[PDB]
Parts: sequence; C-alpha cells; structure tokens
Amino acid sequence: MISKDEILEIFDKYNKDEITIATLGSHTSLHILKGAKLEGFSTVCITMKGRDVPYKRFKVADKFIYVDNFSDIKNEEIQEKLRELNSIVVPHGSFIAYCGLDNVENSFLVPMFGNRRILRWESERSLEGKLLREAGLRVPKKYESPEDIDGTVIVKFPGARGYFIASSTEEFYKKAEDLKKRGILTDEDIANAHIEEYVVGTNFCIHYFYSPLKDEVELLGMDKRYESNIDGLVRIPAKDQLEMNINPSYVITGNIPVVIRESLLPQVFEMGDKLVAKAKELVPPGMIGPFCLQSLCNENLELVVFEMSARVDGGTNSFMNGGPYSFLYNGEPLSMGQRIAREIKMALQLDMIDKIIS
Amino acid sequence: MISKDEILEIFDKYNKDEITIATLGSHTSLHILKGAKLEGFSTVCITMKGRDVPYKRFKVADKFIYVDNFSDIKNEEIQEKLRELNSIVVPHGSFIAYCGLDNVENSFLVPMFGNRRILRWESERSLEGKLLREAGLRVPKKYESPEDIDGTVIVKFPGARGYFIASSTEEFYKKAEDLKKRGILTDEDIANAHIEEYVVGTNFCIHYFYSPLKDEVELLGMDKRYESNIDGLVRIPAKDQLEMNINPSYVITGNIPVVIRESLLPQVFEMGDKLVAKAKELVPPGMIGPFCLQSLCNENLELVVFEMSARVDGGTNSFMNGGPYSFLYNGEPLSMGQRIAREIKMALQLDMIDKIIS
Amino acid sequence: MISKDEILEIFDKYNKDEITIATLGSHTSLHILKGAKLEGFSTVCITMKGRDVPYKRFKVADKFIYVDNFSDIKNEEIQEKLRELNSIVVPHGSFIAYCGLDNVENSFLVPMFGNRRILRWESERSLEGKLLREAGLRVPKKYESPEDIDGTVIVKFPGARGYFIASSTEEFYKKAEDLKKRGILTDEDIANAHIEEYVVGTNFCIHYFYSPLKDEVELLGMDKRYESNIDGLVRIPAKDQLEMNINPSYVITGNIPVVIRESLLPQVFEMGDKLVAKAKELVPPGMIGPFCLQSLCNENLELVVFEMSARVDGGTNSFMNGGPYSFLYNGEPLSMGQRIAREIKMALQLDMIDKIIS
Amino acid sequence: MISKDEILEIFDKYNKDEITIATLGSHTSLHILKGAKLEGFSTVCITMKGRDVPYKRFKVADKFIYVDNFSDIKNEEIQEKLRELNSIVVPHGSFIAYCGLDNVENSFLVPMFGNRRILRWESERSLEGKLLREAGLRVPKKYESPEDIDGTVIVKFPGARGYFIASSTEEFYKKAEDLKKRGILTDEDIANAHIEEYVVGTNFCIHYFYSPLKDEVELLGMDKRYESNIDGLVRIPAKDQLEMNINPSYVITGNIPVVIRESLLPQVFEMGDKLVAKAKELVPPGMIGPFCLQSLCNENLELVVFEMSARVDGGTNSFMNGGPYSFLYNGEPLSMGQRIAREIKMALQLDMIDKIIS
Ligand SMILES: Nc1ncnc2c1ncn2[C@@H]1O[C@H](COP(=O)(O)OP(=O)(O)CP(=O)(O)O)[C@@H](O)[C@H]1O
Ligand SMILES: Nc1ncnc2c1ncn2[C@@H]1O[C@H](COP(=O)(O)OP(=O)(O)CP(=O)(O)O)[C@@H](O)[C@H]1O
Ligand SMILES: Nc1ncnc2c1ncn2[C@@H]1O[C@H](COP(=O)(O)OP(=O)(O)CP(=O)(O)O)[C@@H](O)[C@H]1O
Ligand SMILES: Nc1ncnc2c1ncn2[C@@H]1O[C@H](COP(=O)(O)OP(=O)(O)CP(=O)(O)O)[C@@H](O)[C@H]1O
Ligand SMILES: NC(=O)c1ncn([C@@H]2O[C@H](COP(=O)(O)O)[C@@H](O)[C@H]2O)c1N
Ligand SMILES: NC(=O)c1ncn([C@@H]2O[C@H](COP(=O)(O)O)[C@@H](O)[C@H]2O)c1N
Ligand SMILES: NC(=O)c1ncn([C@@H]2O[C@H](COP(=O)(O)O)[C@@H](O)[C@H]2O)c1N
Ligand SMILES: NC(=O)c1ncn([C@@H]2O[C@H](COP(=O)(O)O)[C@@H](O)[C@H]2O)c1N
Ligand SMILES: [Cl-]
Ligand SMILES: [Cl-]
Ligand SMILES: [Cl-]
Ligand SMILES: [Cl-]
Ligand SMILES: [Cl-]
Ligand SMILES: [Cl-]
Ligand SMILES: [Cl-]
Ligand SMILES: [Cl-]
Repeated sequence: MISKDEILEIFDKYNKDEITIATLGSHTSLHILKGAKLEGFSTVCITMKGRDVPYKRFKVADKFIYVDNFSDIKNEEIQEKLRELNSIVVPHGSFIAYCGLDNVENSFLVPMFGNRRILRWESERSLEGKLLREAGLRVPKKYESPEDIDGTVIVKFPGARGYFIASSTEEFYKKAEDLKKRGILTDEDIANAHIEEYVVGTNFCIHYFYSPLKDEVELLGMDKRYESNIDGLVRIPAKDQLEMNINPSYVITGNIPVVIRESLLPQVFEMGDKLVAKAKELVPPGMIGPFCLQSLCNENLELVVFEMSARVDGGTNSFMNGGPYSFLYNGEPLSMGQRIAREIKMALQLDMIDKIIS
Repeated sequence: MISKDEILEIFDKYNKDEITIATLGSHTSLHILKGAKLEGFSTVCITMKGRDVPYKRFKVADKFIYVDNFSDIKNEEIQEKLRELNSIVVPHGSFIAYCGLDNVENSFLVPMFGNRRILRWESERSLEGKLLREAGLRVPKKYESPEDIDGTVIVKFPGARGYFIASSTEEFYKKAEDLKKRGILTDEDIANAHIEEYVVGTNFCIHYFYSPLKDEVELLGMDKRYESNIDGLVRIPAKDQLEMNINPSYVITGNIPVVIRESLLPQVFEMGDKLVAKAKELVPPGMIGPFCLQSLCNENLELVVFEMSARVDGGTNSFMNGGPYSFLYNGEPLSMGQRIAREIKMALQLDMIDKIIS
Repeated sequence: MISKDEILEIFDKYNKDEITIATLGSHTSLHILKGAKLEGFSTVCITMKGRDVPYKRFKVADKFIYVDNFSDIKNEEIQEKLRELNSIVVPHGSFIAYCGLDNVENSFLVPMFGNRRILRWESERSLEGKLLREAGLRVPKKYESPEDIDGTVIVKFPGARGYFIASSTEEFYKKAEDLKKRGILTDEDIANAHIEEYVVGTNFCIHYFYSPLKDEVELLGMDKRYESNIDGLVRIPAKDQLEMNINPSYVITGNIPVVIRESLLPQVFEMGDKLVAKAKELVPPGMIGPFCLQSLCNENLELVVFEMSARVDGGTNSFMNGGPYSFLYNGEPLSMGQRIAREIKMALQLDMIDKIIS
Repeated sequence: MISKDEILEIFDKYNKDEITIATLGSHTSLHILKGAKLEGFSTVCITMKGRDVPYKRFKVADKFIYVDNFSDIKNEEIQEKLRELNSIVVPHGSFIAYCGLDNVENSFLVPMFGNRRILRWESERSLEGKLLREAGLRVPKKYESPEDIDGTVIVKFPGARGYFIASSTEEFYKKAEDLKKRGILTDEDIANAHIEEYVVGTNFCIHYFYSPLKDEVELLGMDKRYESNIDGLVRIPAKDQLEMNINPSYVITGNIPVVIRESLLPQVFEMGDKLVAKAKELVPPGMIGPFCLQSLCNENLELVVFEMSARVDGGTNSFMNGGPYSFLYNGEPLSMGQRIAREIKMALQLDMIDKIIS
C-alpha cells in the first residue's frame, strides 16, 4: 500500500524546475494534456502503435512513451521513464483499468494527482453507496431480490451491455433467461444482479473540482451521456419498436453538453459540498481535484445520483474548449484538464504539493 | 402604474458615474452578472442564505443584498438599497415571479432594463396569442372544448406537471379523470384546460435581442428544452413504457444547445422582425432587449411558436460562454447577459438611456 | 468538363494581392464567410432579396452579389462578377444544388476550393458506396429487393420525407402502399426504393479536413442530426404514439454538438485516413479540404457510415464558434469555415494554390 | 566545414514528433524560448549556475542543460544531449561567441536554424562591407588613414570602449595617444584602427525576417541602442562636460522602442529586399530568418547602415511582447522569437525543413 512519504520522497528527488504532467493516451487525455500545455507544462503521453494518431495530430504531447500494450504501464520500466521525466501522473478511467487498480494502490511508484486511496471507493459499489448515503445524497432505491420488485427497476450485471428493465418479478426472470440463452449472462452474473429503482428524469453528469489549496468545491461543467444502443433504440417509432426483438444496451459512446435550470445550482453545490465533507472523514484527505456526480433529475426537481467518480470523468470531453460554467470564473475557455494543471502549477509555486499528490 | 417620468426622474438622481447592474440571483443571473462585469459594470445580486453559493463561487457579484425570502424583493427597503447603489435592474422569470408582476408594474420604483408594460403580455395567454397572431406568426391550432378534438392535442392546465396528450374526446376525459383521482388536477383546472394542436417537430427556443439604439433585431442563440419526466420517459423502450403506469410531465430542468439549418434563418429573422414591428404598435415602445420565440419545426420546415417571452429566457444559459451565432458579430464569447450590459453601456455613453429603461 | 489548366489560367489573370473568398449565402456560408474575414480575406456572398438579412445582420459579407433566384448563379453574368472580384468560390450543398452539379462540373468557370471532380462521387449512391466499400469502411447491409428483408431495414426513396422502416417483406408493401395512396410516393419511387440495414446506435457526423499542404487528415468536430418529424415523433410517449396515425420523416432541421468516447478516436482517424488514401486512387487528387462521415455507433463500438460528403457538411454550423476538437490545435475558437480560409491563405503565401483549387 | 547533408542526415534520425527548440540562455533567448512555447514547442535552454535565474523565474525553458562555463557548449557532450532531445538550435550573438565561430562552422553537429555559412559574413568587416556595398546599400565613407580625415569621423578598434571621435588628423593622434597612455589601446589596435564618416542622425536598428517558405522579407520591429557611457555623457550639460576629462564609450546596455516615419517604409523594405537578393548570390541560400540593419537616418531621410547582423539581433528584446509593426500581420503580440518558431513549425508541417536548417 503506497505510502505518502513513499511518494513525497520520490517527488523530492525530482527536478522541481522541470516538472511535467503525464497520463495514458485515452479516456480524457486530450484536455488533460492540452490543459497542461496551456498552463506551461511539458506533457508526457503513454501510448502505443495504432492508438497514437489522435495525440500526434492534435499536438498535445511533447514526449511519447510507447508501450506494446497498455497493460505494460504497470511495468517497473515505465514507472522509471516517468520518474526520470519528473512526471506527475494524472489518473483516469482507462489508466486505472489498464494499470490495474491493485497495481495502482501499491505497485505504481509515480507521484499521482489526487487521493490515491479513494480510487477504490469508486470501483466498489458497496463503498460508493456507503459514501453517497452517508454524505446524505439521494440515490435510487435498492432491491435485494427479484421478488422485491414493486415498480419499474433497472438491473445491472458486471458481465459482458449487461442491463435490462423490469416492472415485475415475473418479467425479471423472463428477461434474465432471454439474456442467458442468448449468451450474454451466466448464472453467476444473474446472482450478482444489482436491482434498483428506475429513475425517470433528465441526465446531468455534474463535473466538480475540489481545490485543497482553496478548500472550495467548484462547478466546472455538465454533460448528458450518449449511449448505444439505447439512444438509437428509443429513436425508433414505438410501432416499429414493437415489431422488433431488440434488447437495450447502455454502452457509453459519447457526450452532449447540457446546462441545468439555474435555481437548481444551490442543490448542485450542496451535493458536491456534502460529498466532500463526508469523504474527508471516510477517506482522508478526501476528494482531491475532479469528481463527478452522475445524476437524474426527477419531475420533483430532485437530483438522484446513480453513479459517481472520484477522478476525472469522460464527460469532461464535452467542454474541452471550455463550457458555460467554466467560463464564468475568468471568462476563459477552461477545460477540466486545464483546471487540474493549474492546481498543480499553483501547488508547486506555493510549495503545497503535499496537498494534491499521493 | 409606474410612469416613465416617474422612473427617468428617479434615474436622474442617480450618480451617472457609478451606475451598476442588478438582478435577483436566479433564472439567468449568472451571465446577466458576468456579462455586466465583462462590460465594466459593478454588479448587485439579490440573494438569500442557502441560495447564494453559486454567485459567491462563480464570483460574478460585487455586492450582495441578502433577503429573508425572495418575496421580500418587493419591499420598499430593498428598492432603496438598489436606488442608493445606482442600480439598473435586469428583470427575468424568477424576479417577476418572486416580486409579483403587479408589484413590478406599479410598486417597484427602480429603473429597469426593458419595456415594463410588456411584461404582462407574456404572462397572459390571451395577450400572447393576440400578439403572435397579429404579428402574423404560426401558432398551434386552438381547441375550444374537448368535443372539438379531431387529432392529437396537448392539454395545458395552470395547476400543479399539469399536462397530458389526447387523440380523442373520450381520451381527454379518461386522462383528466386519472389526473383528478390522482390528486393533480381539480375540476377548476379541468375547466381552465387549454387544448391545442400537438405539433410534431424539433424544438428551437430562439433568443433574439432588439436594440432600440440600433433599431435592429439580432439573433443571439438557440436551445432545446430538457424536460422531466418526459425526456426520461421517452428514453424507456416502448415495450417497457407499455408495462408502466406513468404520465408525462414537462418540468423544465435544463437546456441543450442547438443550431438551425441555415436556409431557415431568413424565416427566423422575419419572425423576430414581425414580432417587433407589431409589439411596437400594440405596446409602445415595443420589445426592448432580449426576447425568445419557443418554437417547433414541423416536417414542412415551418416554425410553430407555442410560447414566447418578452424578457430574457432561461435557455440563454446554454450559451453563457458564447454560442455559434453570438460569435459571428465580433468573434467573441458573447452571452445574452453581456449583450444586455453592452446596450446599457452604449445607452449611457450616448445619453439615450430613455430608449432602454422604464 | 472544366480542366485544371482552364482554371489555373483563369486564376493567373487574378490580382493575387486582392484575392477574395466567395460562396452562396446558405447552407454553411455564415462561418465560411466569418472564417474568411478572421483570416484577413474580403468576402463575397451571393444572395437575393428576402434571404439576405442573416448575412447583413451578422456582418460577414463585405460584398453582395444579388440574384433574382439562386438558380441564376450558373449564369455567365455572375461568373464574371466573381472573376472580377478575384473570388475563390467555396462550394457547399446549397451551391451545388442551385447551380446544378452538371453546370458545376463544366459550365462554372470560377476557381473553386476543393476537388471539383469528386463532387459527383457524393451525389451518386453507386459511387459513394464504391468509395466507402473500397476504402474499407463499415456500411449498412444493402438489400436488393423487399423479398430479401430478414431484419429491420430503413427504406429510402429519392422522391418528395421519403422514408419508412420495415421488419418484413409484408410490412414493406403495407407501408409503401400507405405512402402511395397518401400521395408521397409514385410507383417510380417505389421501384427506386433503396433498402438497407437499419443501424441502431448513436449518430456522429464527423467533420474532417484533409490538408494537401500538410498531407494530413484533421478532425475538426462532430454533430448529431436534429430531424423532423422523427425527433418530435419519438418524444411522444409510446402509448400516445400507438394512438396516432403518423409516419416518420427525416427532414434535417438542425444539429446538436456531441463528442465521442476518446478511445474511439483511433478508429475515427483511421476511417478518415482510409477514405482519403482510396479517394486519391479513385479520383485524383482525392479529397481536398472538408469532408464528413455520417455514422452510427452500434453497441459493439463500431462506427457504421450511412452517408458521406466530399465538401463541407451542414453540421459544421454546430461549431461556428469553435468546438472541443478544433480548440486543441491552437486553443482557438476555430470553425471549419476558418480552417478552409487558412488553407487558402497558406496556399497563396507558399505559392501552392494548385494543391487546393480546381 | 559542416555539410548540409551532414546536418539533414542527423535531423533524419530525429524523432519528428518530438522536435524541440534550443538555445543558449543569453542575448535574446527569453523570447526565442517564450516564442517557441507559444508555438507549441518544448524548449531547451543551455545555462549555468549563477546565470539561470531569469530563465527559471520567467518559466520559458522546459529542459535545462547546465554547463560549467558557456565555453563548454562546443563540447561533444552537449552536442549529444541536444541531438537526443531532437533540438533545433537557434543561434545568436552570445552563442556564436561562446561556442566559437569556427567551432560553429565545422565542429557543431546540431541542426541549426538559419544559414550556417553566412554567420561569418557578419563577423568580418570586409565581408559585411562587401555584402552591403554590393547589395547597393548606403554605408558611411571609409577612410584608409588618419591623414585622409577631412570631416568628423568615428574610429573603431577591436580591442578593449575602443572608440573616439575626431575632426582632424591631429586630433586623431591626440586621442589615440590619450587612450594608449591610459591603457585602453595598444599600438596594434591603433594600426587596426577603422576610420569612417561620423553619420549624424537618428538610430534605427531594423529587424527583418526572411521567410524562405514564403520567399518574403518581413519587417518585425525597430529599436534604438542605449549605450554607456555615451548616452549618460551627453545627458550632462555642455558647460559641465567641458569641465570633465571623460572619453565616450559605446557599450550596449539596452534598447528603446522606436517607429519610423511611415513614408520611409518603402526605403526600409527595399533595403531588406536588396540585402536578401544579393546574399542569395554571394552566400547560397542567402539570409534565412532574422537579420538586422543597424542604421542612422540623416537629415536627408537616407538610412545609412553602419552595421548588420545575419541572425537575431539583441534589439529584438525591445518587442518581446510584440511591437507596432509585428502587430499588423494578425493583430498579435508577436516577438521575433515567436516568428522564428513559427517558421520552424510550418517547415515541419510542410516537410520543407531543408529550407531553414543547416
Ligand atoms: N437508477 C437508474 N434509473 C434510470 N436509468 C439508469 C439508472 N442507473 C443507470 N441508468 C442508465 O444506465 C446507464 C449505465 O448506468 P451505470 O450505473 O452502469 O453507469 P456507469 O457509468 O457505471 C457504466 P460505464 O462505467 O460503463 O459508463 C446510465 O448512464 C444511465 O443512462
Ligand atoms: N403545441 C405543442 N405541441 C407539442 N409540444 C408542446 C406544445 N406546447 C408545449 N409543448 C411541450 O410542452 C412543454 C411545456 O410547454 P408550455 O407551453 O407549458 O411552455 P412554458 O415554457 O410556458 C412552461 P414553463 O414556463 O413552466 O417552462 C414545452 O416545452 C414543449 O416541450
Ligand atoms: N442505415 C440507417 N440506419 C438507421 N438510421 C438511418 C440509416 N440511414 C439513415 N438513417 C437516418 O435517416 C436520416 C436520413 O438519412 P439519409 O441517408 O437520407 O441521409 P442524407 O444526409 O443523405 C439526407 P439529407 O441530404 O436530406 O440530409 C439520417 O440522418 C439518419 O438519421
Ligand atoms: N558611422 C557612424 N556614425 C555615427 N555613429 C556611429 C557610427 N558607427 C557606429 N556609431 C555608434 O557607435 C556604436 C557602436 O558601433 P559599432 O559599429 O561598434 O556597432 P556594433 O553593434 O558592431 C558594437 P557591439 O557589437 O559591441 O554592439 C553604434 O551603436 C552607434 O551608436
Ligand atoms: N465519454 C465518457 O463518458 C466515457 N468514456 C469512458 N468512460 C468510462 O471509462 C472507462 C474506460 O474508458 P475506455 O473503455 O474508453 O478506455 C469506460 O469503461 C467507461 O466506464 C466514460 N464514462
Ligand atoms: N432553464 C430554463 O429554460 C428555465 N428556467 C426557468 N424557466 C422559467 O422561469 C420560471 C422561473 O424559474 P425558477 O422556477 O427556476 O425560479 C420557471 O417557471 C420557468 O417557466 C425556464 N424556462
Ligand atoms: N444543417 C444540416 O445538417 C444541413 N443543412 C442542409 N443540409 C443538406 O444540404 C442540402 C441543401 O441545404 P438547403 O436545403 O438548406 O439549402 C440539404 O438537402 C441537406 O441534404 C444539411 N445536411
Ligand atoms: N541588447 C543588444 O542590443 C545587444 N546585446 C548584446 N548584443 C551583441 O551581442 C554580443 C554578445 O552579447 P553578450 O555580451 O550580452 O553575451 C555583444 O557583444 C553585442 O555585440 C547586442 N547588440
Ligand atoms: Cl469530472
Ligand atoms: Cl469515466
Ligand atoms: Cl432570450
Ligand atoms: Cl424563462
Ligand atoms: Cl465537413
Ligand atoms: Cl450537407
Ligand atoms: Cl533581428
Ligand atoms: Cl546582436
């Protein structure tokens, strides 16, 4: 389990005049890297043949560390190149996945922006729910078993895409079976089934930034998810949908910008404030930098959080050129990637790097 | 009924070197206030405990006038603080509502950007329709009674959310009853029922600005509404929707940016030109500053206006950092809030304040 | 058939110090013209009474060539005004249509940005499919006859809006007949019927720019289409849709910005690279400047191209003030219109005009 | 004598995705490095303890190559670090001096922006005069010996500061002797004495840029020299100067911005055009990038060139934030350093690196 001192004392051997920002070339790296450049940093992008073109043509990376496959980023060899470049790593979804979250927590000896420990509170549904519940945030009702279904529910399986909607116990088994005989779910997944209230409302994935330097939760932007096949499915007229044998899937393919009704911003900020206050208690020092509440706004104007991330969320890509909210601070086209880099910049200049790395 | 002279002569006692822009902290105030700052104004934000965080963290307000509840903004005490700060008030939805439109028309003795009189032509469906019809704009067919229904209609009740769709007289009563026994509509609302043609098409809420200084209608931007539960409802596959007992509601929760097919801009501009030419005749001096046509584009490329506002519409929040249309004028990230402030700026500099306040 | 030399030698008689950019006032002209101005060009806009207001109020045109009807832009009289203004014409959908594609290929003697020959590879479904197939891009399955239908298909008629969805041979004829007796399709259209796999997924219209100066395919932005009545139709709850007798139409009314999942950008770039490499072989010099792949992302994260353009696509209007992708290059609000003008600028400065005009 | 192929083939082994700009930390490096960063390059600054603070605090250097003394920059060890960083070196006064011009011409195996050969045409008074005379530029009259003095002359010695003014042969020896007995000049310097017409007029050091990509001479800015003790000496009232025993020295200490009378710009441009046309003939490929004519404007509005440089002149420091002339191109705060970096940028993108390096 990587210690702080184990990290601070690695950063102490860094050339503090040549500190770079590094990340894996995927997920949200385009504005992580662009944002870094805009803040005056030189940037390092871990990449591989076949997947490096976007980073070359957008010209956001000063140095490339090529790997055979992204799984190699855990390798001690890459950790060394990174340390020799004085890189502070900015973590994201793809990086945690390809590196392996366990390798991240105790085998990845490179300074990393954010709270290293809290990355597993986002990966485990039990910890997430604990956090969200204890922070006092609205979540969907959970159902222990298919027999408890008394309304419309969504059912999630960590399997192969692993989703269906049900309005009764009977329907639950009809659909589970369908997906089983169709070769998408095994009985192991069917037992793992997570059943929750289906919330009917508008999607707001809210992107926050907690600055430990300023001790302030900031609102940076919002997106709604664009998912396949579901957003294609519901674009088929009902009469034709009824003639089809098609199951909804919810694969993230993209994002669409959205802004919320302004009278709801006090709720939005309170939600971020609460998450932050509680996460300080449960996982010190708490949330560091970017975090996302993925919510649904019901007809009673209550935001229900069905998901959260403890680092930068893919939806930040929707405002790489700045957004309506990020503009208000200083009238600039500020991305989340640039807001991260600036926190790193300040921290270095104020000699408070210990507030933002681990 | 607040006179012009009653207002001009209050503005004459203003320190013309220290003129501020004020508004209530809600609805569209973020870019009203940010836009003001960007134009060099000091800004005043009426706010209250529990609802002030967004305005503090986005740093758009130089001075805060705190109230116990937003209903107090009609109070003579707040009118005085505002007058002592040399504030020109920028009105919007939440402000007119919390102040009370009657208090606005004859009890609110603070200079106000726009045409004070015309604020009630947006609040009364009879005046709106009169205006839109007389301006020569396409509107949905109206139906006098449930018995006149010969197609799909939408039905609106000023009640508690108060909407349903019907394709027959019989269906109208089936649904009215459902909502009655469900405790959403009383027979008073059911009689008040407004029935109109359901227009099937794409939503464009078009944001215009009429400059009385330039005598020109400008196009600033467009959004589509993001409403709950309807936009959540239609995201459920048809087969599952049929298994649910759920009524559509249309609560505004947010906005999504959109641009229109360019060949349709002459229609768009003609619509704004017509609204303006007629409103000059019907309510002198007519439209002043921001106004919105909320339209649906049918398959015949005709924009049908189902609603309008005579001040700044919430949808302007979608381009607080500028939009595709607002950019064209000077290549700037121009919000509606900033366009309002600039009109105020010019007016002061050209000594033509009488063209924009009342 | 307009020769290159026939064009180069017309451009040689041009005052190379006074080169302007011209286009017809429609489709995408707002940012074509604005982009030109931003790059230092004087701009020419072909327009007509009743349709000139947007170009006057947005102030993007320095000179107006008025016509009686846009059909007159083929007239030798307009070709001369254009040549006397040293105009390089930027072609787009509306221009090719109003001028007539045949008049464009051999009767329009004005220098034109792009590959003149390739404009008809976008107009003919046989050439398009050839190109896309030979480039190795995923396309929807084609069906030779209604009898071959073994899934859900979409059916396209070049007629009056000319679309329907079918899941069986029987349904195909039920619907064809409906549209026939309804006066939308004649038996000539019904024979012309193009049947293809209905792809269920998320719409990404991807806007690329191939720079022959840099020999590089660039990603500029993405939109999703906003079509009527379909996007209005599917916003009606299923229960109400079933009570209606309504056919879906797919008239382009507007666009909504979207960004793609970042891990998919290597696929996105590969697709543009492949299209470009093949079009060089099939229609020398190949793609010049703006081109669009109109795709659907299925649940397997495969982009299926159902359409393409070989010039600037209307969807570029969604980022006239720049977009998340166009920002990354130099942190600027770069439109496609401005990217076109810059290529023209460079070409002139480097004396490589022969790489971009025809 | 470093060959082109010897350099091109070293640059061919460069990672063309990671090309940096390098220079020695002095002379004009601040805007060479800042300009590079602004164009998207990562920057390398050769520096040493005691002289690195300005480059650290202005944050213009991403990587530092420390040396013991600047004389070490000729060392094969530094040439290697530079080659491993894919650095293109931007040469300037201090760099040529500390490296040694002979080491530069045939011992410095790093790609270098500009025409390597022509660096010695600026170092030798005979070549300079040849060039300037053959280009057809006005220069001060030369005098072969003190006996030829028939007016006011300035006398230059390459010695220890080594200057005096004389109006007669007698005065020449009076002053030479004074400086000899004072320990500033030895008889070797006194024989080396260069005597030329003293031009009475206004100093314009004109900074040009020849773009081989565009084949165009550009005007970037102008400064006047600020020299000690002379500019301090002449600030003493005449009556007091006569009471002092003080000799004028002309040590460059700084620069002051100046703009020229606009009617003189055709002369200014013609001078740069002529220098460039001739230097192409005399030293192929001629002038590459920045060059300076150091001139005096006599009362007849004729610019007399008393000096020139074939690379970037220290006076460019006066417009590191852009100047009145550099602004006109694109309304940007363009330094010479940034104009150099942009030429490098373009060259790489257009695959024309062979036009700018040697
Ligand atoms: N309680 C709920 N009610 C209604 N819809 C829900 C829901 N929970 C999830 N969804 C829909 O299903 C999608 C997938 O939800 P999930 O909880 O799997 O998010 P996620 O972000 O963890 C999946 P991934 O990480 O693969 O993007 C959501 O984006 C949302 O559109
Ligand atoms: N004639 C019509 N046809 C189809 N849809 C309609 C319609 N009139 C309204 N709608 C839908 O119902 C929603 C509510 O319409 P309404 O006329 O109540 O607008 P509004 O702006 O006055 C309500 P609020 O002020 O609460 O936002 C609209 O945003 C639109 O989506
Ligand atoms: N294979 C397919 N599967 C699913 N939907 C499809 C499809 N092909 C087309 N569509 C839908 O139908 C619309 C019209 O498609 P079409 O192929 O006519 O594009 P287009 O751009 O040539 C028509 P226009 O030129 O008039 O805009 C598309 O925008 C898409 O929404
Ligand atoms: N012919 C002339 N008439 C009048 N003044 C002259 C002159 N030649 C030079 N000077 C003055 O003497 C100064 C030094 O001139 P010099 O010819 O040594 O330039 P330089 O740039 O080669 C010296 P350094 O390289 O040390 O700056 C000039 O900057 C100018 O002010
Ligand atoms: N664009 C997005 O919203 C997004 N993109 C990726 N992700 C999440 O990040 C994870 C890794 O992304 P990728 O599979 O593209 O490498 C995915 O499993 C997904 O949960 C997102 N939420
Ligand atoms: N974001 C919006 O479009 C929006 N936000 C608010 N409004 C209108 O302004 C009125 C007051 O807003 P609020 O209820 O958020 O204080 C609301 O009733 C609604 O009609 C909107 N149209
Ligand atoms: N906004 C758009 O996407 C768009 N606007 C126009 N078009 C295409 O250009 C053609 C010409 O446009 P217009 O009919 O607006 O003159 C249309 O038939 C359509 O295919 C588009 N794709
Ligand atoms: N600021 C200037 O004009 C300037 N600074 C330096 N130089 C020239 O560059 C040569 C090297 O500069 P330095 O001595 O500062 O290292 C000096 O001998 C001088 O001729 C200048 N012309
Ligand atoms: Cl985030
Ligand atoms: Cl994510
Ligand atoms: Cl508005
Ligand atoms: Cl509103
Ligand atoms: Cl395009
Ligand atoms: Cl198009
Ligand atoms: Cl120079
Ligand atoms: Cl110099």
